[PDB]
Amino acid sequence: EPTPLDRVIPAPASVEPGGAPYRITRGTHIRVDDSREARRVGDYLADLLRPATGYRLPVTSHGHGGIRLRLAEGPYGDEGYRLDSGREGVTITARKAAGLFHGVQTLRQLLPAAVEKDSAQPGPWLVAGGTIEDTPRYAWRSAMLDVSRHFFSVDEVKRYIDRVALYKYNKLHLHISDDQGWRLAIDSWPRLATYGGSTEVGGGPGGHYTKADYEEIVRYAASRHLEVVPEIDMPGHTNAALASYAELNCDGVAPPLYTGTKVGFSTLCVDKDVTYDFVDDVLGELAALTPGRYLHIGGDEAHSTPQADFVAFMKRVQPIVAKYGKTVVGWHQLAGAEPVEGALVQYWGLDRTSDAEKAQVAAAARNGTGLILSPADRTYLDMKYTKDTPLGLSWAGYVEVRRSYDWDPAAYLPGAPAEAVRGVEAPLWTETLSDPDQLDFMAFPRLPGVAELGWSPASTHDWDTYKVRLAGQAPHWEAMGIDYYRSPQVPWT
Repeated sequence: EPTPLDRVIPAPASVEPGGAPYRITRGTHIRVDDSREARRVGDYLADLLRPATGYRLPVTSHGHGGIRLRLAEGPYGDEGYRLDSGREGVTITARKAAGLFHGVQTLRQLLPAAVEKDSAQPGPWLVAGGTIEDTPRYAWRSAMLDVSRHFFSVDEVKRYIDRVALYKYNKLHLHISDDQGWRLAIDSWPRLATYGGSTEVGGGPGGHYTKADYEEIVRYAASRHLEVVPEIDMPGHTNAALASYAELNCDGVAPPLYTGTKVGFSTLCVDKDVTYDFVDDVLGELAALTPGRYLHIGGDEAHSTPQADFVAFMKRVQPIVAKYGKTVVGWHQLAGAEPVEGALVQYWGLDRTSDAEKAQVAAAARNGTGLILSPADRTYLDMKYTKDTPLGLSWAGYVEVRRSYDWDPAAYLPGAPAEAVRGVEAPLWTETLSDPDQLDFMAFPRLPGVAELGWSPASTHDWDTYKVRLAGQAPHWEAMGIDYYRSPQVPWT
């Protein structure tokens, strides 16, 4: 029996099951349009299927049937697709390559779990019959990775990119500086990466990306249809920079490198002009490496920080983003600091966040500031599932699988108009996480849920049926080598 057509995450916008399934066989081919955009997705698909099927699966621009990837006019937008499956073949149609790529991600979930293995497996290889028509609810569907607290290599970042690409995320937010590390070479301030990147939480060896390493991350991300959104957090969470350049400190003394896990103690010197020269330089070199539309300038503070100083810092820094041709993104503290036109704010509050803090973000939303939702008690993937989780944190409460999923972005933040909501983000902080398996353990199984909230229509939202689709992913995760938390709330087979 093929996996039912609707058993995919994100839930597709429209699923119409019917007819006989397609059978992938030794004669199956991949037919693409005659072009580069085209062959690239076809070659990606072949690379996914050839190992486990053992079939040749040539990519061509001729031949009836097989798996057809077609670019055509239709109601697909920039990211959407239609997927038709029947005895004669499977056709994925889209307007753009991203749409074809998203359709491929659906197709792999429709196939048996064994398709993800790296050597030949027995068939059969059925794709349920019918039609999926699918376009995203929100344009902002992002995953963050903190490479500051613990450092992850280029290859490890590539591996994470491959995890989030499964679920049709379209942005990768890279938290590339914090108190415990600075992870990008800045030629004008070379000690940042070399000294400020020398360690990490726990005092081990750190690391940093050369400019070439960063561009490679960006290129790989783009090949998986992820726009990279880099963050340089400021004015707070700057100890690594402050430790590298004595002159950045209000007292002229470089603090020691920090290898603990406390937050809120560090700040750039808001009243020294060298601070703005530093910010201008860093964001300039970062913008030149960033083909995407956004720079995330953070917006964490120190406990010390007077609101007046935070406001002045942000009034001066935001224009620098536009100077280099990019759009501002900031954590929701920015909502109290006059966000410039077109800035986005990322809301990380929790239920126990004060009514007044909630209303100030809502007020900004009513004034045209777009909102990215990533509540710390909903989509922070570093939050423990329960009191017994060995890694992660619990400052925002425990966050089991249902809580993470069961909400509606459009009816979430009191006071905020639904049309301000741009999408959602699932941040993975790494105070407690030092290896890729640990990232997987805390990312799965919640990561697909947040993807669903970004992509799927509200009409498909339902925990009791979602949890059955999520349990259906586990055999795939097992074949792919993805560690995960076997939540007792999910009905694993």
